[PDB]
Parts: sequence; structure tokens; C-alpha cells
Amino acid sequence: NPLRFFVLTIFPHIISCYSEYGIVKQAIKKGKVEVYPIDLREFAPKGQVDDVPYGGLPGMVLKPEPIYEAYDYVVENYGKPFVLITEPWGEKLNQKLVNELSKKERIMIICGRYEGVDERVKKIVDMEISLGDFILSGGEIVALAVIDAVSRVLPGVLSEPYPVYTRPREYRGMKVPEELLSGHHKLIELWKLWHRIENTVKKRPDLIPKDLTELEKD
Amino acid sequence: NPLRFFVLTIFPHIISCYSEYGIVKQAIKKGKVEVYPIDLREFAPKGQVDDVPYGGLPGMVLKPEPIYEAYDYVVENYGKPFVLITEPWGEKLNQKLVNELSKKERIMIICGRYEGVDERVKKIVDMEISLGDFILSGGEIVALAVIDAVSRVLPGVLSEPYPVYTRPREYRGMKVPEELLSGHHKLIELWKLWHRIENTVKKRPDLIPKDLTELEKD
Repeated sequence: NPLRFFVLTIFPHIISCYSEYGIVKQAIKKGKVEVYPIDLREFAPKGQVDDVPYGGLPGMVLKPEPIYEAYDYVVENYGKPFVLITEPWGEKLNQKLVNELSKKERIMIICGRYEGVDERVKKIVDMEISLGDFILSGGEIVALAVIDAVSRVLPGVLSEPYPVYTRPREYRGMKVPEELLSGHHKLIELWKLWHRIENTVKKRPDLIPKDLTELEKD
Repeated sequence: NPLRFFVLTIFPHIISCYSEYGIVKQAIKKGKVEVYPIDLREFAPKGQVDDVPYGGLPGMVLKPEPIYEAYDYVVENYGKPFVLITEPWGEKLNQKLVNELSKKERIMIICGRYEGVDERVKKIVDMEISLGDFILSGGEIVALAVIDAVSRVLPGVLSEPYPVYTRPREYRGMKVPEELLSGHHKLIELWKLWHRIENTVKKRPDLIPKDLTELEKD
């Protein structure tokens, strides 16, 4: 009962492709996760997987039938999945959800597109990724982010997981902080850098620009 | 002619695979954007992209040389890029940025990995995608989101930019709200469901689950 992911999308290759590298690929290779891209079009008549919405709107919406059909196919061939939906405007998860999800066994991620998914689908939706603050054209990227975040918090995948520096001791004249270089007589000093700088970057995510509008209304 | 992206990554194919579909492909098709995946490995001087960090930390950090070399190449062959970095733990952008970025000509996105990027890279970084509340194993997914978001608000790409329903009028016994259904005698009534339901799903991102441990914390 390795964690199985079932991603519903009109672009399955994007999912296959992301699973061939990094931690997702490591997770799969170690039998800790499986990722199944389900092509919505294989559950639809003339690939018409979207249609003109009602009440006159400028675009198209994903139909109920192919999504329900693909749901059934998954419940039948694998167990009943925990159904997650990523809409074109929804991308605001946190470590909480990731952890929660990491404890599951079967996950179906519906990748929203266009003007969204027909509400009748919500009847089999368990969770919806809340609005984020920017717009994508589809849910794939969020699905991958989910798959990514979850995969790396699974036991057996990740071995053992302030500014950081690496080998090149001096490059283009830029030199690593001598603190970080010696350090038995730095055990506590290296821990100085650690803090003396680990907080500066925490209250400084990005300057001043919008900081004058947010702070200025608190 | 044509907003150009340069994506520094050790997983080029992830980027090339996302560009073959959706809005990014359309933008590329129409000549509104170009996406150049830049393989970090092909720019590693002594063939080494990552190395052990100083101050003794559990892992590896991306080295400066290959990123600086890649940057240099971009500058010589295409023009100096506005440099953006997405770190393994950084995913909180907004429609604000997306728009600002769409007005640019050259963007290079340095995809983070491991324990991060040697700080010395920061000297040529213009903007940093702030922390986001969840952790990814790399910046690829954030890079793609950025490419996606920007591409869709470009002029010439998208043909002219509450619950939704589509053409199956009745399915599995589930029927579309009649009320959205006819309507001259609904030109205001369709605007009722529009609102009467447009607020429920806005103050109800989720449910009761985190509200008790966060709404009461403040």
C-alpha cells in the first residue's frame, strides 16, 4: 500500500515527465510513491472534455462525465481515492496539508482548467486547494507541487533532510565567511553566524515596495 | 518580438516538457515567448554542480561557478537578464509580480536545489521569490508557475481576457440550477445565484479544521 497518486489532466505527459527526475523519481524508485497520470481525453467522446458553460460566459468549462468516468475507473481499478482538486486560480497549500496527505494511501488530483470544473463534480471532491493570489492556466503545476511536497516528507525517500556556502573557498574574488571555515574553536561561533544572520533574512523576505502599503494599514 | 526566459536548472527536460502544452506552447507558437532551459551541468567548469557546504551542514548546496558561467553566457548571447531565483522553500508570488514581469524582455530564473544556492550568487540576483509555507525539493515548479502566469497575461496569447456548470443539463440525476437556465427573465436572477453563492465559497475556503487553531490564535 505504497502512496499512489492519480492525476486527472488533459496533459498526462507533463506529469510523467516531472516524475522522472529528482525526489519524485527517487520516491518511485524506492517504492514509496506511485504516480498515475490519467488522461481525461481517454474518458471522453470526441475529446470534447470541455464545453460552453451556461448563463453565458466567455470560455469553456470541464464537463462532469469524463471526470466522473475517470473517478469510477480509479475506484474500480485501485481503491477509493481521497479526491483533491486544483483549480486554475488555487495554489495556497502549507506543510500542514502536505503532512496530512503524506499519511494517506490513495490520492486523486483533478487538474482544473479553463473557467473551472462543473460543480456537480464537487460531490466527489474531498478537498479543494484554496485560492492563491495569482493565476495559472491549469492545475497541473499545483498537482506537481503537491506530489513533490508529499513525496519528500515520506519516510524512506529523504535520507536525512540563514545563508549557505560551498566548496569554492574564493570565487570571482568573493570569499566564504572565514567563520564557516575553521571551527572546533567555532562550534559556538559557527552558531553565531547561524543566528546573527538567520533572522535578518526572515524579517526581510523582499524589501520595502509593498511593505509600505501592508505595514501601513496594519 | 518576444519575451525570453532562461531557466537555470539541473533538470532541463522538466522545463522543455512543460513548454510543449497549454498556454506556454501557444505563446511560443505565436512568437510571444521563448523559453530556454539552460542545463547547469553543461556549464560546470570542473564538471561539478553541487558540493558540500561549510560550517558542517547535512547535504549539498549549488555551487557558484556554473550559475555565474550560465549567467555570463546569457549576457553575451542574448542580453543581460532580470535575474529571478526560486529557492526550494520559496513560492509566494502574486498577480502583481506576474504583470511587472510580463513587461520585461529577458528573465533568467535560477532554480534552487538541495540546501540552497551559494550566497555569492545573490550579487547578480535581482529578485527572490519569498518563502511560501510549504517546502519543495527544487525551484523548477516555481519557475514553471512563473512562466505560465506571465505567458497567459501577455497580449496576443489569450483571446481576450461562484459555482459553474456546463452542457450536460442533467447527469447522474444531478441537474443544473434551472435558474441559471433560461433568463431574460433571469438577466438579474442569474446575477442572484452569481452573488447569493459567490460569497459562501469565499468565506469557506475549507471548513472547521484549522480555524480553531488559527482564528483564535490572533
